[PDB]
Amino acid sequence: GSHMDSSISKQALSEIETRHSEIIKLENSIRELHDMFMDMAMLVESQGEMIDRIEYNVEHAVDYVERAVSDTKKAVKYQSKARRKKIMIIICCVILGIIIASTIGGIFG
Repeated sequence: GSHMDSSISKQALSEIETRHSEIIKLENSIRELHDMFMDMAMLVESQGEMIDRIEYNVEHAVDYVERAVSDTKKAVKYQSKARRKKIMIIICCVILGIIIASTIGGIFG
């Protein structure tokens, strides 16, 4: 609810405005990924040797995290499958706390 006005409460106001940006994102994503396709082709072939190291970087996280998620969660789960989704749930959730620092970092804002 807001009804006209709502200056400061723009966030919640513009929030729904994501329904109009959805299309924009898809469209711009086609013209973007399309071109970039050739760009990423550069580091993929030549600098691929370096960019690769980005992959193996995963095994690292899962290495420590595995022992972290087991402690943080206090230890209470079933199957090691979690370690899979946890990457998107926990390791990602941690970022949320950092993202805020971004807007305030001066980079975005």
